[PDB]
Amino acid sequence: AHRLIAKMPTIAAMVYKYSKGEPMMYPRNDLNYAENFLHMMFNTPCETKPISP
Amino acid sequence: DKKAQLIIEGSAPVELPVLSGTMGPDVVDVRGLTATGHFTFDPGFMSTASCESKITYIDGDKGVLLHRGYPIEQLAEKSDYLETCYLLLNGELPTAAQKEQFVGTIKNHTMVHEQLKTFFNGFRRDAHPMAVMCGVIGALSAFYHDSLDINNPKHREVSAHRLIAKMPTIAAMVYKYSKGEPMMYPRNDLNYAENFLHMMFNTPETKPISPVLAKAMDRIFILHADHEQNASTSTVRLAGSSGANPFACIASGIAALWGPAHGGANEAVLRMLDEIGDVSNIDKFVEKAKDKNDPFKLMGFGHRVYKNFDPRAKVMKQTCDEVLQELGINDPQLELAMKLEEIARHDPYFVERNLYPNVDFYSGIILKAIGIPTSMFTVIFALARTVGWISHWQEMLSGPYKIGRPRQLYTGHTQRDFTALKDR
Amino acid sequence: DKKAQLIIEGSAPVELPVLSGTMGPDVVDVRGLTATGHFTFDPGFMSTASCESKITYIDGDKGVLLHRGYPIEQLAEKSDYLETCYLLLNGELPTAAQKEQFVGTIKNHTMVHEQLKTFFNGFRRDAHPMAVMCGVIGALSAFYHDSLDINNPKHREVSAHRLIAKMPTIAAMVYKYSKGEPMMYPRNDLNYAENFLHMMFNTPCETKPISPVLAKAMDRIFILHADHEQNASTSTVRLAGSSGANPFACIASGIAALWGPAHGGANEAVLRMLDEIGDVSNIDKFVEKAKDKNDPFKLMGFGHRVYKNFDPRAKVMKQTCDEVLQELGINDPQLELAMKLEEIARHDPYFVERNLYPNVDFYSGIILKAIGIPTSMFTVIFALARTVGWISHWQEMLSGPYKIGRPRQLYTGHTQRDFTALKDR
Repeated sequence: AHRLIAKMPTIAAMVYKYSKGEPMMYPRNDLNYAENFLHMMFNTPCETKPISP
Repeated sequence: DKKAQLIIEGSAPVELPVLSGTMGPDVVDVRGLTATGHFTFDPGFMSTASCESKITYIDGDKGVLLHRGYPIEQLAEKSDYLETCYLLLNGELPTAAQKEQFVGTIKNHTMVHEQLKTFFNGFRRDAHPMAVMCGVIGALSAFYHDSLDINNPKHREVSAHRLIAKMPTIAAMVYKYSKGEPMMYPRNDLNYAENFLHMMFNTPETKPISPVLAKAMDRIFILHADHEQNASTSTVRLAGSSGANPFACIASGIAALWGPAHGGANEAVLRMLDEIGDVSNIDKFVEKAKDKNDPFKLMGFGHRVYKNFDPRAKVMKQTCDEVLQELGINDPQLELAMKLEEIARHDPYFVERNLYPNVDFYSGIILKAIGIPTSMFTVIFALARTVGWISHWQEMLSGPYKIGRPRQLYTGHTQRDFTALKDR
Repeated sequence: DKKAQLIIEGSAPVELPVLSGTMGPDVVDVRGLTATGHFTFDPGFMSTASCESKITYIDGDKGVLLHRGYPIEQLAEKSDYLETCYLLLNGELPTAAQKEQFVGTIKNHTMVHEQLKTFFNGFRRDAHPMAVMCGVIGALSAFYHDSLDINNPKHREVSAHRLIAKMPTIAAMVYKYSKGEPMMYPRNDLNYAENFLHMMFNTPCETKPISPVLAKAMDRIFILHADHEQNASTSTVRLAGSSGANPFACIASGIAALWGPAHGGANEAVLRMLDEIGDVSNIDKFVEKAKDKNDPFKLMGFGHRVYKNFDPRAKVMKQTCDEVLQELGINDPQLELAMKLEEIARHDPYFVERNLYPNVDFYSGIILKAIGIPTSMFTVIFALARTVGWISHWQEMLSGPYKIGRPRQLYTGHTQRDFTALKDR
């Protein structure tokens, strides 16, 4: 259950980043669940800017 | 207004309309010739005007090169590469608003589609950078083609932006690949030149870029932005006239530029310095050059167009001296080069022959000094010229063009029947 | 022998040497113009002769197209593609010995370097075949460059062979890739055309034999597209090559140019016409729709801008089409439609009098479709055939004394003006 709840966001992000043809992003332990998701979704290794609360 | 009578001696006289321009020479309209049953003969098109243009004007005798009316030396001294890009594309210099928006868009398109990474894996790491470029950006066609309406100016505009933005990223990938180092991504907090140098030399330690080197690079880009009609530029136009995809046309341009005759001066001047080897035997090779009988001649001295002086030369000298001020001329080949320069400038033979150290000599030295290998020199050229090519393509298409079928002079055999295997 | 006086009105008269050729019109040497401070003006170079050539001669008015003196119809009727390749490259037809050796070499170079397979994986499978070709053979440069001495005729020769041999294999790989099928290798026991069709349609699942009718039809299609004098693509190859550029790169430039709808999209156009018709039932509808001057609809693949009266290739192409459809048996309603449209066009007074005859492009489009090639590939087949022409024209100019082409322009832009700084705008 933990594995699923934890990985699903990372995978969902990978799908989006893949469709776009952008490089896939890794998670960050210093961001909460929602923040992390949005980071993995829209941020890049180009510029890692902070997420709107 | 004016007319020109052509009397062929065999045929009757024909009226050819002579057209003038904003500046430069007048031109004689020869489109009527095929009607009278003749062609003009022009190996290399050296006396034939392909088109109307209002992008870049050149007058070698006077030492004049100007983009949209602005002299190259002024742009190089004052503006930056992206401002010059805007000028070449849009026809006037930008406002702060126009500039902001343009730079923004260019920064938006800088990242390259991850699929392309696997493309490079189809090359040998020792493969020629220009071959890699020719292939890679030739393949970009496949990625930006389905939407692309060649006749829609919005599509032309976005295609130009895409090219200007991606070319540095790709050029960097070529270098990083040849080295066997991991390929670097762009950074929105760095300017064009800075970004290029970052992608080139930094790794996943990310140390800051020298403003001196960055500025020098930017100037090099400005000074190679466009150079009127030439092998590559005209190849882009000729290919493009069929209604061909822009990226493909640029790939044609790179193929043409790769040719040693078109873009290998930077390499040539370095091979000269290799041939010299040591400072100790500079005089030896100076006399060897001066010897009419000896195939040796100095490279990067004088110019076939800008006979008296190249307006870019001064600015390039400044930049070279400024770069070597920071780096220190550690290399003995660089030391050799600056001595050769000293000699050439303060020597009566070279002075009287108008054999001044040119843009290619200085730029070769700079690029080498700041760490670019000779193999890449032509890729840096291509990088800078891209904006010129696409600007000329944009102009051609924005006007009312025509496919473009060059004629020939037939000197082969007369019509003959098929000689059976027995006769041969 | 002859001279031509050019009077500019603004300037004093100038003497231009008028040069003649083995056949065709005379030419007026304008290289002296830049000395007098003028240029010629020629959008599209339609009245400007780029060079001397002895490869292909054309006279549209007379319906004449001949390679090395040999008419296209004779070559198409008698010789094969590789014999025609030898002709275009070497200047005369081969002996049995010369032929044997040439075919042998071509068969030696047919296999492609395994590294290139991974190149295709950098494309989308739905990507345009011509884009893929432009990229792939553009990358070949990297593989055959280090040895390659552009000035050495042996290197030129082997480069030409490599190209003529590999292009089919590559073209096949493009198709097999788009489909998502496994890419096929060549076979030394099959002739050029046979081999191509094998690589195209056969699988490692079942390697069944190739129709001699289809193979022969394909071969003739190749012959009839081998070279066509100076044109967008051919001249692009020459212009690029003039800088001393790698041959493979120059061919890549040619493919880029040919891709242009204007240069090489007639085969596609004629098919789009048949799509627009749709059914046989409404042929008459679209016939009148075409005849309507006011209506943007016009028939595609009928008549020709050069070969106004007749195309010498048309007859042989008709023969080939009828022969192919004899074997396959017009299963497709679009093919049925096409042959009816042909019947009409030929036996109709309007089209007869307008010289709107079914042309090489119409017939070849139908054939290629009938034998299974998708419309996307049509231009790749063109490129395949033309490769030999391009490299022959490249070989010719390089073998001659050449000067880096640097055309001129007519400046109609701003006049010298100072740089206004960013804060003054």
